[PDB]
Amino acid sequence: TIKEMPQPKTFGELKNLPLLNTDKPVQALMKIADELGEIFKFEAPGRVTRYLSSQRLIKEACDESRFDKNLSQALKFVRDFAGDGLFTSWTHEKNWKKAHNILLPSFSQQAMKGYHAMMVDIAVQLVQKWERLNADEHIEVPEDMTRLTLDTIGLCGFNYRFNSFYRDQPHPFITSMVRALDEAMNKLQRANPDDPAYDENKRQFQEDIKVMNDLVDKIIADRKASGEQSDDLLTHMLNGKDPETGEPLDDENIRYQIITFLIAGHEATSGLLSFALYFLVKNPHVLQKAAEEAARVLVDPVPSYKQVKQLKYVGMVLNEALRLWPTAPAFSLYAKEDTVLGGEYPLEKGDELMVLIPQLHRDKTIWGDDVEEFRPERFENPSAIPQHAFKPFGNGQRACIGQQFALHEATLVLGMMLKHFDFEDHTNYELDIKETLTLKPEGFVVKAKSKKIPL
Ligand code: HEM
Repeated sequence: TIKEMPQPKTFGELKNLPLLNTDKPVQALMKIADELGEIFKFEAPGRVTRYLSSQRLIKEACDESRFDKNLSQALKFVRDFAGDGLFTSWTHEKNWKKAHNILLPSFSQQAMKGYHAMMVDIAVQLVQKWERLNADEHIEVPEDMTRLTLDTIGLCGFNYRFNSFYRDQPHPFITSMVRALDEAMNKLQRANPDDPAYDENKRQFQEDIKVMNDLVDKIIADRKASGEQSDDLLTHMLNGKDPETGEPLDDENIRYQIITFLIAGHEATSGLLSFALYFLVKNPHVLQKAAEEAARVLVDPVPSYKQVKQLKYVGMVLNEALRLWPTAPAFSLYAKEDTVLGGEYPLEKGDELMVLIPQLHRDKTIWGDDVEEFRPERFENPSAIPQHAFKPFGNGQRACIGQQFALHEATLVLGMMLKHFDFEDHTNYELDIKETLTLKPEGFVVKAKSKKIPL
């Protein structure tokens, strides 16, 4: 029963483009998704995209023999500074498989034991910052969670300390980075390269890239000159060789990997932590369950790797937050060959499909009718969840390599926050989701009363 594909209103040669001409594109798309259903054709002047929203179709899109990772327009733009790092390479580019094969064992759950001490370091700095606040001062959740993630990836990545908790103005690198990312997203909604985009922006963009390249390159050069063997990712990349080709990574790719770990990892992981706290503070009974587990398990001044794995309920909290608002809301796919989706919608070779994750997670057919409710218990038995119903980390060989890293950190940090402080939503915050490459709660502020437990 092949059905015709819907489409929202168009604007001449500008097509549906104006439809997403807003500061909250993904959220608008979810709205359109509600109206048009599990699949719609979004057309732009010289680009076509089909957005999927149902587990029915998406489980078919996740068939790797039929569809493969497509570099969306945004990724192409991000490639200007992330080059051929894992995130912005095609599956068929030689450096994708090389870096993938080498980095894989370094991102396993087992490998987290080696990064744990470095994760604890930045975690304790966050707790102490909060411990030292004068009672009357509040906390800027997204802002602190961001400082937490940048520093953790910097330390675990290339053993470099950005020291974000010692300054107002971030390290110039981070500034150039957020700015480059910002610009990258701006080109996406550019009317044309001279509206607004002018030589001034392009100049700035090229300067930011220099700042990032200079720092990373130097660090890479120094490491191989000194010959230092730390437990960071840079060490693994300098001493690794692809089992297949027998080749090591080039210094430039290595640099791109490091930049990739930062741009791809920080915003999403900080967003995750913000939403989880948001939901916890809005659902007292859940917070009470989590705080008790945390106090019950984290019996030492500093969390051990083993202990973090015993925080079962906190894990459920993170997953449920990931269900409701996946911080990386979408990923693109293209058809390797002509085919039909759900035996209804015909697809041609190279057609792009954009998976709308937030909509996938709201599929009443899989999640029941209480999809908008925050209930961690629904992940009590993950094995009861259908395949391809929960995809916050992408699909297949192209899924987030930093998944275990993200979850281990988020679980460590949340556990420590719930153990040392009681949180107060003193302003009865109303959720405003800011969108960049990721999703994050804009302006979320809270107040934390310490339980005076030592670190
Ligand atoms: C909780 C936070 C995170 C979320 C929600 C998330 C989500 C995702 C998603 C959806 C993808 C696939 C994108 C696509 O198919 O186009 C992805 C890819 C990737 N992520 Fe994450 N991510 C998170 C944290 C991290 C962290 C901390 C790192 C860095 C260490 C990271 C590194 C990567 C890389 C390098 C890839 C590409 C892997 C490959 O294609 O070989 N992510 N992530």
